[PDB]
Amino acid sequence: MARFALVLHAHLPYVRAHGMWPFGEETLYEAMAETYLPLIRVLERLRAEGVEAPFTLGITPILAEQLADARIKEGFWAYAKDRLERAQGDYQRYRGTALEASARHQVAFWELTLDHFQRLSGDLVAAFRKAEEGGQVELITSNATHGYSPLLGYDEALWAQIKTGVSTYRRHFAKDPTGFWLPEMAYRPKGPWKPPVEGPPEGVRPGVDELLMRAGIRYTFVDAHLVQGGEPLSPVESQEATYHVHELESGLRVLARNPETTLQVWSADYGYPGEGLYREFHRKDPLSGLHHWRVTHRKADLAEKAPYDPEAAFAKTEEHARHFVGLLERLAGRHPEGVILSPYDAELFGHWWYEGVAWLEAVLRLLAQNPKVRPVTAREAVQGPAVRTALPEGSWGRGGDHRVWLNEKTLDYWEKVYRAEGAMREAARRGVLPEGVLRQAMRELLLLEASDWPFLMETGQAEAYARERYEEHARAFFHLLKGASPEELRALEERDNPFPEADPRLYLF
Repeated sequence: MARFALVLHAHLPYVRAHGMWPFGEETLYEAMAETYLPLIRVLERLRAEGVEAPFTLGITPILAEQLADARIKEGFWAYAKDRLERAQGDYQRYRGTALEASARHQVAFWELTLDHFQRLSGDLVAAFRKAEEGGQVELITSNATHGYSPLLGYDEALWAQIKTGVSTYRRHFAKDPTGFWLPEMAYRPKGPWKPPVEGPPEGVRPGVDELLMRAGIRYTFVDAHLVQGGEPLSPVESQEATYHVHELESGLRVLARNPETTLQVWSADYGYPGEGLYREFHRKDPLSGLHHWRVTHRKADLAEKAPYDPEAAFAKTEEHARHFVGLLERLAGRHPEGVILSPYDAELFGHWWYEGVAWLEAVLRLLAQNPKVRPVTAREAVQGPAVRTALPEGSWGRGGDHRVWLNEKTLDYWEKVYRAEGAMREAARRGVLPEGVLRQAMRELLLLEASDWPFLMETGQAEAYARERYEEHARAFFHLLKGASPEELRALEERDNPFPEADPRLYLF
């Protein structure tokens, strides 16, 4: 019986109080409305209808901290209300036109969004907790602020990232996490280590999995090429190694990403999202900002996008659900006792691929009654026979290594990260600065360590923004240690408020 472990990793860097658009609080509001709330509704249905098709969901600590924030909750409420009004306005403008059906859908969507958000008391974290409680999903944690594990300069800093993540998970769910999502699936085994830039001490460092083990984590995930060598997914076939559960020397277990299921969904040439009926991500209404057009054709110009047909688009998800399950059955036939790990960035479903969440639900419903492929949580997925394996260093990023986050444009970044991590450690040992100052400084360090900054600069999704973002957290960090006034500290505490119980002791041992 082949095991299918669907793993969704929900994440977004800290945008609370740092602007709204392009990349700001609105980015978080969109995800809540298009990905998280719809996902919660799927979970509620499956529980209500007794459908047994569990999967795994990761919510990075920094994301959960924002979702549970009063300002974000109120901000989302205003966002949704405003969107509903924009939808109602579009329905009157487009009534009787080719965009009517799409306009009606928008109204219905936002009405449901406001009503659902209101019925959950605007607390998404609580709903996910409820779903896990029902057994419909397993929740896993990650690095506090999604720091790039392999490159953090100090073991105590990586420890702080990991431990703060476990603590946040406990705080929000009143349970301990056994599963852990490695940001960018970036891994580094035990062994000699030399800093990429000046700062950190060069010497033997424990493997990332060793710290995870010490933190109570029992399993994580890595990209396919870490267990089967060869080319990364930057055609990459799935060797038998990728279908086995792997146990490291530390005792930690790892599953490897299945290439086929990843490409079948993400591919720009044949991924499901490219289907012509699906809603076009890149075309927004000049006046309302809403999406009323469909992909139509992958090559098609924006001006050539045809009107969006909501009904036809969502109906199409059933077809792709069957197709996907067909692929799972072939993979299963090839490895009847293997484990198929299909890990994705959660925002892919709902935000990038609008109909993607309905697709997920369709897939789970089909898998609940599938004799060849059994949907399981990560914990169940890692049980049974395992291959003793040693993992080389790498990630699931372009090139299968660290080039995306470590490069020409990000040298200054890691430079400041290393300096800051060392200072944090020292400040923690000295213990002379006020408790509050140490906690906020720690917060600034964590925010600075977000891999999202170097990522957004290399990709070009928001280079100037990301650059200013890390420079400011760095600036705030050293200013706090060098000496800031009580009111300057409070302004930073209010602006950057994640981790109310951040523990500076973590930088010691």
